[PDB]
Amino acid sequence: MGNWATHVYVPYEAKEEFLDLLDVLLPHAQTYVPRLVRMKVFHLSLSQSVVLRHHWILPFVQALKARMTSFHRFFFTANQVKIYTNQEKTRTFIGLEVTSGHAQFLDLVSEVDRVMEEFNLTTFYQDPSFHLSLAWCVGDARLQLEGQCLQELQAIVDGFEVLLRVHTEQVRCKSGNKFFSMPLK
Ligand SMILES: O=c1ccn([C@@H]2O[C@H](COP(=O)(O)O)[C@@H](O)[C@H]2O)c(=O)[nH]1
Ligand SMILES: [Cl-]
Repeated sequence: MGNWATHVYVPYEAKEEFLDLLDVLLPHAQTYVPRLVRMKVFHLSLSQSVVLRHHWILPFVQALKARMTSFHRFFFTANQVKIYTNQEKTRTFIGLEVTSGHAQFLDLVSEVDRVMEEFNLTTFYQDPSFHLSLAWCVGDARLQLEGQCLQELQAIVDGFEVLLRVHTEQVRCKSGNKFFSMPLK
């Protein structure tokens, strides 16, 4: 039956224009940290990765659908490069932090958090920072990526919509190997 890894997020469309930007940005970051790996799919988290008993997957998804489908779509900006780690500092990420639209993400998280509480699951991180992860590596590479590298990554981005005005259209829940989609209003 089992308990399934469950995660709620906004998917981010990997358009050619965005992937072409990564074609310039990520090799530059790899001159500092070659073992960075490009993300294959792109998302902005709305929940922690939690564990949910199997028989509650479908009811959890339906609860999310009910809430999300009355939530209005919005625009956001994600053009600020940031280095961050996972909680245990065994992985490092290069991401794009949301500026404009952060408050609307907080409102989405409020709704997701209520579903988490309904199913006795962990609510979102205190002091959250919404971001689109672009690449990751094992270990804590903050010392190598922050400073000169980060300034040059920011310069590449500043030199490039795609990032300025992204429209949220859907919310998705991954549970184990299952992916459940829903439209915003
Ligand atoms: O507000 C946040 C957002 C993300 N993370 C960390 O950043 C990792 C990568 O985030 P994501 O881009 O997968 O959401 C997460 O798994 C989590 O460890 C936080 O600590 N706080
Ligand atoms: Cl390396």
